[PDB]
Amino acid sequence: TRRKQEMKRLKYEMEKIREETEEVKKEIEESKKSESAKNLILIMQLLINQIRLLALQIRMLALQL
Amino acid sequence: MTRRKQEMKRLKYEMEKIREETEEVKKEIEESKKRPQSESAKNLILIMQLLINQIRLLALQIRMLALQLQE
Amino acid sequence: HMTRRKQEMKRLKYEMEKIREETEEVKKEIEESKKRPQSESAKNLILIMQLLINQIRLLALQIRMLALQLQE
Amino acid sequence: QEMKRLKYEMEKIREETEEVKKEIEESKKRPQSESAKNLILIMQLLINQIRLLALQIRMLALQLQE
Amino acid sequence: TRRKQEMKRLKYEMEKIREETEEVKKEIEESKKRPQSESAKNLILIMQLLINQIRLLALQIRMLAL
Repeated sequence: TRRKQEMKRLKYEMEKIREETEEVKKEIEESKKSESAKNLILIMQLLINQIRLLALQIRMLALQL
Repeated sequence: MTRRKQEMKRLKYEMEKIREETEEVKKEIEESKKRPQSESAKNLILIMQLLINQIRLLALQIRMLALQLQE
Repeated sequence: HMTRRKQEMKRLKYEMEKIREETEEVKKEIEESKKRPQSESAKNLILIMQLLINQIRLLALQIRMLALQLQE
Repeated sequence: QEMKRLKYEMEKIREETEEVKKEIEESKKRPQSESAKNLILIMQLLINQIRLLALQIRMLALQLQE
Repeated sequence: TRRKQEMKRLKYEMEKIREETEEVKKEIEESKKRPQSESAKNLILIMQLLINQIRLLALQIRMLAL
């Protein structure tokens, strides 16, 4: 019983993180109104993609649960 | 049986402690962003936001495995 | 259950296959940037990017594995 | 065979990251620019990640073992 | 059968990844051979952390395979 309740809450926080990640993307998007800035934003886009995969992973793990 | 669960409980605390330290830094980062910063410091803060978000995902992932090992 | 899990699994792998393609385009932009001449700092940025890309790939592999651990 | 290699390779990683952690603390003992401190934060966040991946590995080991 | 073709891709896929990180590692060592600003030294320490993270993921994959 406790496995399902803990699991449900876990997936919930994840979504909130993803949504918190989208606010950053908006700032990244809006912030794109020089080489350093461009290189940094790419890194930020790379980090965000990584966050995307981390979330998919948790979903894959949940499937097994 | 119990030893297997014990190590799983110890490792869970090592995460929880890490989650704490990370959440505190987030607060300090939030306090840095209100006080306007340099154009470079801004991007560095935004990157820190993402890395923090990854830490938290990774903490969720450790709770996931711990469930699966529970059963 | 069986058909919903599969689809949810399929969309996970599918949506994953898009993120990998996105990272590849950035890899080509950076490698053109890697060719052009840039300061020591910018070069190190490029290097840092290349590491990020490589460790995206390993997360992708991890998902592919989990999928197969689910499929089999 | 695989376990020891995995553990040995991991325990080895714990050392190479400690080599990085020492430099940070030595850095922090030296006077820095504001820009530096932001990087030191990033390296601290990065190390936190490494700490967590390491705990995941033990979790995975815990499972497969039994 | 198909899962076997996937392992073929996955084993190769990795070692291609392991070669590229080595390529970055080669640039870090040659980087360190020249005088470096305080910032770029912190950059290097960062990418060394990233390389470590790559090591850990590969182990997870290996352990997920076992």
